Amino acid sequence: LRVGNRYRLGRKIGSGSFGDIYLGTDIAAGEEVAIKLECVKTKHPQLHIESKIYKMMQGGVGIPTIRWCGAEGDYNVMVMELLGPSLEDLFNFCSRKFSLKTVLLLADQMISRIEYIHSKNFIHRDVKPDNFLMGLGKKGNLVYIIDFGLAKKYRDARTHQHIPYRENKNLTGTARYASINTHLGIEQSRRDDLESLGYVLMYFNLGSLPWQGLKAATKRQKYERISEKKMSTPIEVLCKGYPSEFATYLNFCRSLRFDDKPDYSYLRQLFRNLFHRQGFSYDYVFDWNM
Ligand SMILES: Nc1ncnc2c1ncn2[C@@H]1O[C@H](COP(=O)(O)OP(=O)(O)O)[C@@H](O)[C@H]1O
Repeated sequence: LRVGNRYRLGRKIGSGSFGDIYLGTDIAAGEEVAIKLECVKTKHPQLHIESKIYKMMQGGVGIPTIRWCGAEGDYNVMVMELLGPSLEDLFNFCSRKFSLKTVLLLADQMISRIEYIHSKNFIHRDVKPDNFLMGLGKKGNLVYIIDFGLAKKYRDARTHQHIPYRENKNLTGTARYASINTHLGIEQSRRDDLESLGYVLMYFNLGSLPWQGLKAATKRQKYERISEKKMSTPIEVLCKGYPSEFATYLNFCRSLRFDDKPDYSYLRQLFRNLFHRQGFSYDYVFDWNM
């Protein structure tokens, strides 16, 4: 089962919004890798675009290394540093219950990953548990961020001139975690990644969100029902029963102006001071490590 003379494939290990991911062997390097394949018959080619964004992100903490991109047989190919399980996988393994300590350990790192992407001029646009993966081996305690398939530039690399406040008619990424600005058809900016992470954190605390599992016939009526339930659930109701920092977080992100540089440090501190007041330490002992 070959991809040229370069890689052998072992098995399929995931399928994201486009293409498929295989665990494979990098023959030259003698190491396992994650190989993403997009069929060259695609009339909506995305992999090359995603590969360039991953190239631009290289070097950051918790960004997987891109090994090789090209075309082999019937596929466009992107080969990446192989990572461990996703937070969605780990959360389901933990029966959808994380300890406050694990939620805060994860928050600290997730905020930094998002910050890093923003430092490189992009909005992620698909912040969700499936898009954060733990490292392998000695890097088992480091949270990585993946899926740059929806990532879009928000400022000029030279000047830092922010994109104009403008409409965006698509609900692009996952509706469960989308920002209210996004539901209102406004272009996503740095605030919106952070608000989405707020919903991810509350999802980790609750096991599910109140707008999750609403049935509808059209895919646009499902989005409309999520949008309504999200807009009708105040942050204070959503976060009832958990430390106030979760609400403060969400309120801070909803209060950001479109072009505001978020105070990521403040947001990490909110959760860090909570974490220390609870008597935890940043030892990277997660719930799945016990
Ligand atoms: N580098 C990787 N190592 C291990 N698993 C991965 C890796 N990249 C993706 N996966 C798995 O495949 C799923 C889909 O990946 P995808 O959304 O297409 O990621 P990307 O676009 O970054 O390749 C992910 O949720 C994850 O479980």
